[PDB]
Amino acid sequence: SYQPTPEDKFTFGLWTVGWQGRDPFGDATRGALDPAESVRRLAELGAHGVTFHDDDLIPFGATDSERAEHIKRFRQGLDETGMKVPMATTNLFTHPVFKDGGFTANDRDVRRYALRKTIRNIDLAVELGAQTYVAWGGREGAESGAAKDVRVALDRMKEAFDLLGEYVTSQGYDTPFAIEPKPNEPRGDILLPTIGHALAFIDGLERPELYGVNPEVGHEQMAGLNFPHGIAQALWAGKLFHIDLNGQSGIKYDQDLRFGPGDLRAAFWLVDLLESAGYEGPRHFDFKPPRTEDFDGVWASAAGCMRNYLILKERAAAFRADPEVQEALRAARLDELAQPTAGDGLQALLPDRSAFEDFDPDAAAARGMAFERLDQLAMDHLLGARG
Amino acid sequence: SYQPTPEDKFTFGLWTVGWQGRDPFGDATRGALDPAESVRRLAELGAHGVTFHDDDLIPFGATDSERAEHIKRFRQGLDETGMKVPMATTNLFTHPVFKDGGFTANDRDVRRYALRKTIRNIDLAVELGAQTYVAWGGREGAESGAAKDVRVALDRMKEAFDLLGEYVTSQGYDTPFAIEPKPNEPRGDILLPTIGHALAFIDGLERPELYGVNPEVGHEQMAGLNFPHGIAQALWAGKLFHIDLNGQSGIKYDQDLRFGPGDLRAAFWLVDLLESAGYEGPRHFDFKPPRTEDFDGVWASAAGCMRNYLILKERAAAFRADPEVQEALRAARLDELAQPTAGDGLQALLPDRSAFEDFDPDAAAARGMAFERLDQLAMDHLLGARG
Amino acid sequence: SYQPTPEDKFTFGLWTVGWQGRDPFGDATRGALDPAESVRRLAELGAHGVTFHDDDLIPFGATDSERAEHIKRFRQGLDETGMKVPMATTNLFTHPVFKDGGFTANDRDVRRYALRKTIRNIDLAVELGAQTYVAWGGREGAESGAAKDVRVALDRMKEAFDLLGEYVTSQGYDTPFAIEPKPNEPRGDILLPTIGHALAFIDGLERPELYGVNPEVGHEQMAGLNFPHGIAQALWAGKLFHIDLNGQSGIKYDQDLRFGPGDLRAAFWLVDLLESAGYEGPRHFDFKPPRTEDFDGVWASAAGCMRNYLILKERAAAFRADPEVQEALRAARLDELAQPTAGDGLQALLPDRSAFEDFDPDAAAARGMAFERLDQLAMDHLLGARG
Amino acid sequence: SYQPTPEDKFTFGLWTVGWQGRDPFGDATRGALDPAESVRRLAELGAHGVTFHDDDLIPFGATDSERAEHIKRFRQGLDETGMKVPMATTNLFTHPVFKDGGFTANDRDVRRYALRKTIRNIDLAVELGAQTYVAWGGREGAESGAAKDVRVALDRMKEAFDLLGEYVTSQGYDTPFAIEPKPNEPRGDILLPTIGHALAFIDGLERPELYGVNPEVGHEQMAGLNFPHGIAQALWAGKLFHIDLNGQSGIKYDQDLRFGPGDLRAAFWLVDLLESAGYEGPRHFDFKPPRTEDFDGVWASAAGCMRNYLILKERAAAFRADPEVQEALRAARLDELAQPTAGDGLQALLPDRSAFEDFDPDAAAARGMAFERLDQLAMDHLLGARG
Ligand SMILES: [Co+2]
Ligand SMILES: [Co+2]
Ligand SMILES: [Co+2]
Ligand SMILES: [Co+2]
Ligand SMILES: [Co+2]
Ligand SMILES: [Co+2]
Ligand SMILES: [Co+2]
Ligand SMILES: [Co+2]
Repeated sequence: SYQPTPEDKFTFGLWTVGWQGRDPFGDATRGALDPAESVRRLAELGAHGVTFHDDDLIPFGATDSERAEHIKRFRQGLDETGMKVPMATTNLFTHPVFKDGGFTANDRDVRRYALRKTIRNIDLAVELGAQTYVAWGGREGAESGAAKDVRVALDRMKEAFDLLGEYVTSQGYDTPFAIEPKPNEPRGDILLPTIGHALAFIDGLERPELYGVNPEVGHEQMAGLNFPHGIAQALWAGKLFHIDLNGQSGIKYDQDLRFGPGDLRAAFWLVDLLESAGYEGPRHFDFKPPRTEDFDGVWASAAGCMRNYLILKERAAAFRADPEVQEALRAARLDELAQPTAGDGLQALLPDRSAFEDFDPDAAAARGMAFERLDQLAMDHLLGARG
Repeated sequence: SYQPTPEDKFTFGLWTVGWQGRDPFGDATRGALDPAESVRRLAELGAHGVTFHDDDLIPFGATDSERAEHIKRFRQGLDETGMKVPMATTNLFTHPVFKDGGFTANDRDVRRYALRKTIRNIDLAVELGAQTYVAWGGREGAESGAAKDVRVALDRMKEAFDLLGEYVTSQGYDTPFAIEPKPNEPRGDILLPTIGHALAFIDGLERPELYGVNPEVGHEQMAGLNFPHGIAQALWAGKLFHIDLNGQSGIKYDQDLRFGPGDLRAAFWLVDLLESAGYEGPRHFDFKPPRTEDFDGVWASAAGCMRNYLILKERAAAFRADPEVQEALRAARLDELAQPTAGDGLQALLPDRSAFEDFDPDAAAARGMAFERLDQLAMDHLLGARG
Repeated sequence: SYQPTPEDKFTFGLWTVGWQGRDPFGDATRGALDPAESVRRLAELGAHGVTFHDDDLIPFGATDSERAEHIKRFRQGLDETGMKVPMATTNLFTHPVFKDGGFTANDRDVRRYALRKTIRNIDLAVELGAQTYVAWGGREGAESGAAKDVRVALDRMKEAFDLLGEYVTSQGYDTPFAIEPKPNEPRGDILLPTIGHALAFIDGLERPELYGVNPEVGHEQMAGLNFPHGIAQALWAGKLFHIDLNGQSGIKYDQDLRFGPGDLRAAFWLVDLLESAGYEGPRHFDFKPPRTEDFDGVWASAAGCMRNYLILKERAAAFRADPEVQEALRAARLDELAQPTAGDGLQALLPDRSAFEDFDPDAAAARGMAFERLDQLAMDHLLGARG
Repeated sequence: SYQPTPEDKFTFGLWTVGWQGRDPFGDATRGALDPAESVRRLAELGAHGVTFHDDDLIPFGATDSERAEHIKRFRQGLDETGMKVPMATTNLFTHPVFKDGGFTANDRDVRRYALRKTIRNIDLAVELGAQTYVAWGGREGAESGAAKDVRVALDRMKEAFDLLGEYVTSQGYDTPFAIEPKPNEPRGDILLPTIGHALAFIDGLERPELYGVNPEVGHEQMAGLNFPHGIAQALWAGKLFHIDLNGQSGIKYDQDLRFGPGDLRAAFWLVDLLESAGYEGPRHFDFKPPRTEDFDGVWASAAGCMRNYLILKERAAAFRADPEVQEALRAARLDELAQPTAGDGLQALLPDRSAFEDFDPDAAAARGMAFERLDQLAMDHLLGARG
């Protein structure tokens, strides 16, 4: 069977299994979960660690006294289970004050508060051992054109991230930032909507090396993009610092279904890619047990996330190890794709008559790519109608 | 009225007004247009210049003799009308040989041919005065997961663009490259699917300064993204080298409707942005007169592209010049957005009790953003129910 | 200018201007509004009437005593302002008990309760003068495949609507039902996702004459469909009993922008259709003032809804009245469209050699449709760059 | 293993395996296939029959002499292989004459010709044994608002279908019509865009019993709708006369991938539904072997279509037969869903205090739906990590 263990690196945010089920058209269907209780239950399921927004662990507005009490109970559970906290993040979207954003809110005082609220949680994150600090600008964006001058908001966004970079370096912390893109929801359009936009923005920061991305399966799919393709680019750039796994059934509201659900073939290609590329970070599940579920359903959903990754991991491996597939990859020229186009150089290429003057485009065009046979072998492997 | 003149910088590709109407489910509805004839007619309409793919001007496979004949007739028309050729591009998608791509085709010999075919047209482009060379990788991508290893294809894509950069510099040409993103069609998923992905990729090239983007209205909208937002980021990065204007009615096949059609409010915000940011490049129309049209319809469609830009330009200007709007912008705090969040610095911000310890989130949250009044003033201006 | 008066038939639901701003990722940004106060403010704005879900007016679970108190205060305000209540609906989506639906919940006791809760509000609706009773099954549907057997769910949906038909007829009420379609959100997929699905379902009810549709601009656009076309099919079938007006910027979460926002050209084509078809029912606005707004913004947004309808109404009338457009419609053969294809009969059509044997498809194909010139005239009229 | 035999009812259209690969941006990648050869190769693969558009079999404009020759060769191949022709359709989209539609073209003579061309192929279809005649109005619709008055277009659509109904009945043919919906492409918006719209339209025809739908997997997904749910509504109405199977990767151009590709979980839920509902018609594959493929790839892709249906059929049966799943269905109350809500009647429901007055919504709300465990079982069965 497929039983997860801490070595598998499966992590969960407190807000995932802890989601009470409030949606835009309805009230909570489940009671609140004590963070300490979630930690112990996730440990029992084979999880590696947990993540949290400051506000999931400490109630907004809690006194320094209550704050210490909450952190103590959480640390107690971490200590008893040996659970890790690989990532932490700030909630800059729930309180009404962040209605127009945090780092790019038109109001300057709100932008200052947002940075302060973030810096306070970075200190806690480091104390708990987090190696990555995520930033999801859920409120950075707009519903109307003139409400937000995007060039100046990008100036404010760069300013905020640069200030965080200075803070972290001045303090000597060993923690990196990962930007989590999302195209829309709750704002009509959110700034840095996809992996590409986030990656481009990072290269304009003062210390680009401190920032990467934390893409989420469902978010890129909300723009109808290919997640494995985007992950490949992030990997090619050396910026996949963390990753959120879940499922999404197409272009609509952010569903956060458990991993495996939604686009199954995309899940398969994603796992094949992560494992083949040797990604070593956490396999974080940012999902929401549907509100139709009670607590037993919550834990079944969480268990399902990990199980599916394990089954997909086995199928991906079987796929790549099969000699019939290696033969099909050669037939489709995946090996030729790895050869430099012009290792001989520009001047040699220009003088090469076989590259143009004597090239026969019709003969070359006649060669079938053999992509369908390869894809069907992949399907067979996924459905276990073969390895 | 709104009569265009060469000063307005409106350009058209030969393939736009020249599109014969062949679509995936039907035959051509119009006869072919001689390039020379298009140039003269567009000049009569007030166009500034024209653009072309090598294959629009010279038939694929034409001998050196026929090639010179075709270029001569075209140059004659340019000379007689004073029309400019600001941009040129290569067709690496029509011939069957490019069925799996040009720069990233699995077959190495095809990749070499693709580079050679491109370099040949760069020479011609420069000769005709083009300042920008566009690259739309319509065939770079895949329909199935294993058919294309994306990390290695990005290696091949980087190799191709680097080789082009070396060519251009070795020759001393004063021409820049602009990558045109598209999410899908004709491939299931195309590499560098959006403005952001293209922008991120560029920063990994050997000479990033030589490359920018040529975004197209309809393409970003195919991913359901906000075009004006994406243009702002490209502008903030200093990479908007050229731009394709057209219309698209949502997430579906690439329609290439005339500019103005499709998302009208987005057209308004795009024009407001281009004009306010002071973009000085061509206003290129990459559109397709619907196949229901005869030649009179073709020219009416082309004229409509320019007219709409002119009307929108006037409304945008009226909008920004209105004192009631300037008042509404102040009410929405667009002025505060331009102020640095922490011009006083990190240390001052950390010691600032009004930024956190004494900040009142409820009072600040109570402040309405006044975004709806502003947006309605914008609507009034667009519909001319005011300036 | 464009001032609304009760004759314009603009209505608003209490939940529109009263939306407190709680979204899936954030707390309420505005305090609650007393139904009585909303009625008085909407009257001042020129609205014709209001609509309500039972739970907007009477708190869920309130005693018969408290219920009467709430109803009394509401009626006092209606009486003092002369405001009408043309439509009412039931909230079968907010309380956790409806997590799997009302009429199609798997649990039989919940389905029974849903019917009883509905019937109680139908009595109230009739008492207040409502002519249409709306049903939006926002919770009817599923997130996973086996959770719902759709054929049997449709049996339960038919049963519920048939029971309602029986009740209404037994009581002798003069009230009709209108189904409001929506493709998804809050459920992964919602049953009767579009206007077409609802129209088809209705013809399988016992008394089809009692039911119609209450389409919503933004809902059909969530499926990327053409709203005006859908409204035309509902008009053609004689089933447009009511309509919800708002705005949507593409395929994503239900935005409920004020009317005019989102797809502006669609809004124009819709107004053109409603006015030319002579739709006499309410122009109901089911929208939500963005949570970035305070109360002044709420009222500004609501006023905007009516203003935009009025401006669009003027431009559509101007467009249709223009002699140049009438000439353009004839050129595009809109008049030939109205002539029966075979008024002469099947037998005559079969014997007609000009319809096949002697028909020249190439000559006929040569005729341009002249659709672009016509659409540009439509654009000129919308932008007021003509009448 | 999973070998198909004629008993499986798999059929293919001549235009599927015969698609030459011409797409909007590229020339044909494969040479044409002789209909006779396709029939023989499909027979060897285990197909049950073939379908055709009139123009696939007989070249547009061919003389009566050439026509008979083409038909003769086709019939020879059918006779020799025992291959059936269950469905036939008319091509009313390729020739320029149909640029504005066939049945709803603005030009009256084109509408007449469209009907005559259809009637001629209906005679041929019946002669060859077809039981269903499909109609895909791919050209019925528009790119702009005033180009088509949708109410009158629907009048023309009804008129055409009614005329066809009259013809079929007058001739005493035993053939039924099936409308194939599609939301867009090649037209900006196509009339009767979804299954629901087509179902509703049918009930307004003179003889509704003669018409049903021929839904296509990829078409409904182009609107982001749930195909299995749509198929359930068509089954519930008794209108699933035929079905097109293929794959689609989201909202974008019509991909026509081989069945199994695209949304795999949907493909499983669809097979589960077709097999459990006892659909007895053809399993028709309307797909296109990617243009990257040569002829070996074409046949591999076609074989894949059937293989995937067979594997999915096995897993769906295994899922339903599993005792653990039957227990899970009972836990989720799928059985309660089948019990009438009010078998006791309206009057009894009204008098029932347990249905309202004494109902406890909080207790009932507390019951978990147990949908996640059930869906995970479904996943385990699909992946073969269980039966
Ligand atoms: Co999410
Ligand atoms: Co996430
Ligand atoms: Co385009
Ligand atoms: Co373009
Ligand atoms: Co809505
Ligand atoms: Co509504
Ligand atoms: Co198709
Ligand atoms: Co089909």
